[PDB]
Amino acid sequence: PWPASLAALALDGKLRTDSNATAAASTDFGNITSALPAAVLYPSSTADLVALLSAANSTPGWPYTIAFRGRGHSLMGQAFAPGGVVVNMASLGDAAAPPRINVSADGRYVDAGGEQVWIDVLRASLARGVAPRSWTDYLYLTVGGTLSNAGISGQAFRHGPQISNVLEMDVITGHGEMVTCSKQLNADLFDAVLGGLGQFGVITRARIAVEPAPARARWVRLVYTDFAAFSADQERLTAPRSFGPMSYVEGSVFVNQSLATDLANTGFFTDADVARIVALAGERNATTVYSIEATLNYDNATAAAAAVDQELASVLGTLSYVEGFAFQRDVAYAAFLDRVHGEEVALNKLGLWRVPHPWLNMFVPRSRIADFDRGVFKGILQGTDIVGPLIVYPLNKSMWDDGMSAATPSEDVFYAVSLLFSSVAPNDLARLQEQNRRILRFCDLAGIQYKTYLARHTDRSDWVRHFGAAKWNRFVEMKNKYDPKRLLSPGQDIFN
Ligand SMILES: *[C]C1=C([C])[C]=C2N=[C@@]3(C(=[C])[C]/[C]=N/C4=C5[N][C]=NC5=N[C]=N4)C(=O)[N]C(=O)N=C3N([C][C]([O])[C]([O])[C]([O])[C]OP([O])(=O)OP([O])(=O)O[C][C]3O[C](N4[C]=NC5=C4N=[C]N=C5[N])[C]([O])[C]3[O])C2=[C]1
Ligand SMILES: *[C@@H]1O[C@H](CO)[C@@H](O[C@@H]2O[C@H](CO)[C@@H](O)[C@H](O)[C@H]2NC(C)=O)[C@H](O)[C@H]1NC(C)=O
Ligand SMILES: *[C@@H]1O[C@H](CO)[C@@H](O[C@H]2O[C@H](CO)[C@@H](O)[C@H](O)[C@H]2NC(C)=O)[C@H](O)[C@H]1NC(C)=O
Ligand SMILES: *[C@H]1O[C@H](CO)[C@@H](O[C@@H]2O[C@H](CO)[C@@H](O)[C@H](O)[C@H]2NC(C)=O)[C@H](O)[C@H]1NC(C)=O
Ligand SMILES: *[C@@H]1O[C@H](CO)[C@@H](O)[C@H](O)[C@H]1NC(C)=O
Ligand SMILES: *[C@H]1O[C@H](CO)[C@@H](O)[C@H](O)[C@H]1NC(C)=O
Repeated sequence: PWPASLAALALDGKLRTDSNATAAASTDFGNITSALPAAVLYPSSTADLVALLSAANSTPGWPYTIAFRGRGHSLMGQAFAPGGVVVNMASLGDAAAPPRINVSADGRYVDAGGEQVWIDVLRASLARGVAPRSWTDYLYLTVGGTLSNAGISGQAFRHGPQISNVLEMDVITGHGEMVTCSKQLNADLFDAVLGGLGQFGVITRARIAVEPAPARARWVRLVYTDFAAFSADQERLTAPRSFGPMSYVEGSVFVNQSLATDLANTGFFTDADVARIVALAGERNATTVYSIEATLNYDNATAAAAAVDQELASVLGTLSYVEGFAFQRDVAYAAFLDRVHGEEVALNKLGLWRVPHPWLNMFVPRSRIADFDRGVFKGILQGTDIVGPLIVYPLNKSMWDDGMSAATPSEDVFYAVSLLFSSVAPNDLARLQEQNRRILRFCDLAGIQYKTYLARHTDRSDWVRHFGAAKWNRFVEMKNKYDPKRLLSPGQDIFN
């Protein structure tokens, strides 16, 4: 038997079983794994989500796992529901009204539906002169999706990840109950869901912190051939003072074998800049080149320009990049934030965007980053042609709430390391997959206490080590409380 509300969804054509629907929700950005669901839900309101979850919660023996598809940027099927039901979250925002993004009257925050993509949260905020403080490198991701992970970019060192910039949320648990939570209300759910990997319920609304919107961003890249100087400078720029003046700080690694090509593909350096950097590497006999990427946000004041120059000159004076290797660009704030969109459009036309992405994302404690550099950037990765950015930058643990579900190293400073490999060449995917296991194996043998991010483990003992035994027990407790049937986001392979 079907509950009245569940059957109603079928009549209205919200529950689709046709191969067209199920196929679209069977693949993700990773383009490595795939799994067909039994059906796809195209909800028009949060009421439809309650109906589905209430049904599953009340129906004994309910055999349908449920996942919430934001924009499917998952890499290894985290948004699939094998033989289950996939919720097409975007459907919540098709109705021209009411709005799914509402900037508060006082301009202190912005309410956004869990299905909304950050690029739109940004446009709706800028219209009101404000903007979120913490981002992801790419804006075409959903609010609920990044919040289910962490959401990190070059601003996290001073504002923490996106999960540290949420005032409250509306969540529908695995029991089908609508609950509003925050640090002062149903905190248990609030903490569990943030970085919760969609295991406790679906986020329908998230209240995101905002700050006055800067007009422009002075964007710079500094070049190094010495990793010690590179990492020391990133740490200096992101160290607590209160923080330095930089609004964003990330870094990049360029292996020698594909140096000229990777520098050109940054979309930042001119061919003249590239030639100078390639010559520098040859002079130093470097097998790797490093670049710090940073910005300084500022407004359209009359003195702003001159002030930014002074501020930058001052900051750069405290650094140790190679003399004369500082490169600047000045752009509108929104242009900087949406910089990766340009990369997608480009690569997609060449058929180089929708290809396998055996990405490796991890947090490495500061005390072992130099060892990681030697073993990976100067070791394992040498002798290969790399297409895709190799991003590395420090984060401050003080901005992360360990009470939340996100797991991080124990050190005060740890690095986000994102090796965004693209299997652009033919079946070059097997090589890349084996290479990532080799990197992980190298870290295990060297005793590096890293934490994987954006990855799902197919073995229980691995998830326990990921969270940590005590934190794991907590995760399980919260699981037996909000989704005892183990139906939500089975693609994480945690309880499924
Ligand atoms: C695809 C992608 C891209 C493209 C990007 C990104 N980004 C990031 C990273 C990793 C990095 C990268 N970078 C880059 C760069 N730079 C320069 N250049 C370049 N290129 C490229 N790239 C950032 O930045 N950061 C971070 O943190 N991250 C990221 N990412 C990742 C993301 O975030 C993820 O994927 C998430 O997931 C989100 O997404 P979405 O789509 O939204 O979602 P999905 O997949 O669909 O799903 C997931 C999960 O969750 C859950 N859910 C959803 N929704 C919801 C939920 N729950 C609850 N509630 C709600 N609402 C599901 O179920 C699953 O499980 C990237 C990517
Ligand atoms: C320039 O750098 C290269 C690579 O870092 C150096 O070549 C390595 O030299 C060591 C010691 O002789 C060998 O064990 C490696 O096998 C060499 N690299 C490879 C794999 O080709 C080179 O010595 C440096 N130039 C000098 C002499 O200063
Ligand atoms: C960096 O990579 C290049 C390959 O792009 C290496 O190749 C250079 O040296 C080779 C050995 O003598 C020559 O056969 C190549 O023609 C020459 N190519 C270049 C860069 O012009 C280079 O040796 C590598 N350097 C290091 C430090 O490993
Ligand atoms: C942001 O504010 C708008 C305006 O109040 C909200 O719109 C209401 O949405 C509910 C259901 O979500 C409807 O029942 C009301 O009729 C809507 N109000 C109007 C225009 O009559 C919206 O839900 C809020 N969303 C956010 C960003 O949290
Ligand atoms: C990978 O993407 C290609 C191109 O869109 C598609 O034909 C193929 O089915 C995808 N494979 C997986 C595992 O999703
Ligand atoms: C400041 O002026 C610039 C250039 O005219 C414009 O792009 C920007 O949006 C303005 N900022 C404000 C006050 O919205």
